[PDB]
Amino acid sequence: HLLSLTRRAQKHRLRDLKNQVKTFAEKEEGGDVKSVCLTLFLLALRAGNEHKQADELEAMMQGRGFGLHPAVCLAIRV
DNA sequence: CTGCAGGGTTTTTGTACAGCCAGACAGTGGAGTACTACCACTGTGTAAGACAGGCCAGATC
Repeated sequence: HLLSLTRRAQKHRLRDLKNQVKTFAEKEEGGDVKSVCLTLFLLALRAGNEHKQADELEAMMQGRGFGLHPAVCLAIRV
């Protein structure tokens, strides 16, 4: 039941998946694992995501937050 | 049918080579950090009813 096992079982559960992903990256996008695996979530979730899919996906390195400028906080408070 | 027992199945759980990045450690000098205490003072308490005395007005002989 895929809830809490460690790395070295999912390893061979998805060896073929990651080999195919690397093959596709080498064929079409050069082989950048990060850019492929970050975008994999977009369409797989977006078939049926509520709205939080987009938030947690844009929660990437960009943005970012550290928090709002103190002026915006002051405006919220007053 | 039950019970246990060699081994199978596939799957885990971990140790194994071996190279290498990410963040903690020490420190510093002090800053600005961030979190606490101290200080007087607030709000929600919120209306009729019982009893004693004085007196007056209407009924009676």
